[PDB]
Amino acid sequence: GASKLRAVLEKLKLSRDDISTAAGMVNGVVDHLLRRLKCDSAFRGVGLLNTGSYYEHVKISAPNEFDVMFKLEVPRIQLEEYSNTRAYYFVKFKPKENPLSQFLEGEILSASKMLSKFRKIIKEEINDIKDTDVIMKRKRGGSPAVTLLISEKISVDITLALESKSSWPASTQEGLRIQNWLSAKVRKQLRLKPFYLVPKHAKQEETWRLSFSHIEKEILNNHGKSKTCCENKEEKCCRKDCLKLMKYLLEQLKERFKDKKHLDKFSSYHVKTAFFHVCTQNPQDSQWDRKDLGLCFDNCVTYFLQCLRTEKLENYFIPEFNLFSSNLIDKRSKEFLTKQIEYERNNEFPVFD
DNA sequence: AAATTGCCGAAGACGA
DNA sequence: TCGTCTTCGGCAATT
Ligand SMILES: [Zn+2]
Repeated sequence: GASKLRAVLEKLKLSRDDISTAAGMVNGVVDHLLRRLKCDSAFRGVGLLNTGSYYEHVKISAPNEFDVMFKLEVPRIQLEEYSNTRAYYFVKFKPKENPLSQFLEGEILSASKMLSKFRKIIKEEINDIKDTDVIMKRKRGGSPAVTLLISEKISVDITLALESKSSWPASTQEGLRIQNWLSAKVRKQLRLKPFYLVPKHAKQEETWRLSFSHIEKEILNNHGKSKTCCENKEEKCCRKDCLKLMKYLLEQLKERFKDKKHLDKFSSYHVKTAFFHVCTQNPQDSQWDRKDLGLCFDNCVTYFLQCLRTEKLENYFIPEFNLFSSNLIDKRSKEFLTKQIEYERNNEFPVFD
């Protein structure tokens, strides 16, 4: 119900004072790390790309989780697709002229060699600061590479990335289906921007996975079919509101069933990816009228349920990369989430209060 | 030679 | 329903 849902969105609004505090802590530590990394021959060309919910303005409840990408401008990359996985590649170069040659294993760029020096440099620099601790972010395949905890309150996931300015790989050719929503001219402009490669095992070599975090952020902050969508109060859509509610639904279910582990692998990236597909299905701003919040939220819920039931959630940029494949998420986990979402919807989402 | 810096203003919280 | 205030993405000017 649009009124229950509005009340939920109000309780989810971030406090401006907390934003100021958290951003001050995060920026101070991040600036410290970039300064250090720029002094190193290997990470000379590093730069900051802020990613994810906080910088997309769909962070809910508290600004206590930040995603950060340290991207390296590298000479022209030559990619070799790993197996036929569409998203995972070996990185080669087209060595005297490049500072990453210390990480070559033959012609192949070693993600783990690069990750190891990156983590070592950050871990040493984090001891040089106070109220900040490193954790080597589990496996994660390598991305994020490290997780910082600042004064036991704010988490910073740091991802190492390579920036390529070459044309996007062929597996993206049919992705980013925004032509009838954001326009063909905007799709052409986005695909002229760089793409990123982050260190990531495929189910286990020296592979990198394609990343488009910067495009996802650009779409979210310029998200209407109308150029003026959300710029003035009389043209406010409920797109970001629906994404926030989807994220809260998943977060609340993962907390509710934290002792059962079925929901551990579902992520905000899944919810955001599904949301972009609903945007492609509903391209007009009038299909996201603020008066229709309950209806629009239900489109998001329904599409997400169809993804779970069919075990199919395409990466928005790489359509043959299935985020919900059996290899990645057990059927029983998808089944359990379906059951709980259907229950919640049938009972006016008790998990929201 | 090329990485750093300061400024702009849109986005979004918030109080009258 | 407004003005106000703070943060962040981009880049010319700076160094
Ligand atoms: Zn809008």
